[PDB]
Amino acid sequence: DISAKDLRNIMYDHLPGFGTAFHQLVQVICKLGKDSNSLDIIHAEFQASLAEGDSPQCALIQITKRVPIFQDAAPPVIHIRSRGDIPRACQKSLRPVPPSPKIDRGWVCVFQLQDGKTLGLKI
Ligand SMILES: O=C(O)c1cccc(N2C(=O)C(O)=C(C(=O)c3ccc(Cl)s3)[C@@H]2c2cc(Cl)c3c(c2)OCO3)c1
Repeated sequence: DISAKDLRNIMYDHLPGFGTAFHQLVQVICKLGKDSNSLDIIHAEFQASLAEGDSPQCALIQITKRVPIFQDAAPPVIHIRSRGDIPRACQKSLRPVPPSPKIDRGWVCVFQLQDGKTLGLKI
């Protein structure tokens, strides 16, 4: 069966740039997908969206809206040392964390920094 790493690579193969907010959204989709044994339906939705003519970016957002593990779900917390550990291409997408961030509203993840700071990654 397809693994989280396989699916990450497949999705990466469709994205422009490196270390962008969409690359992180791929990471989150694969990790949450792995943890809920849903990598197959996620891959199926991804390919179906591309097949309909959607951009790969739109296909990733549609996964957050169509695959039920993401619906009304909070973004995962990812512990990191400092803001510098986040890829350069994501930096301008980092925001203060709103009261009830939701993945299907574009809040990809929340970075929990060592010194207590928290930053949400927004699309
Ligand atoms: O361990 C796994 O099975 C697995 C599956 C998919 C993705 C990942 N993740 C990584 O290996 C990894 O480095 C991940 C990552 O996105 C980042 C780490 C540091 C910065 Cl900055 S971003 C990623 C991962 C994604 C999510 Cl949603 C996580 C996570 C790691 O830990 C808790 O929530 C792990």
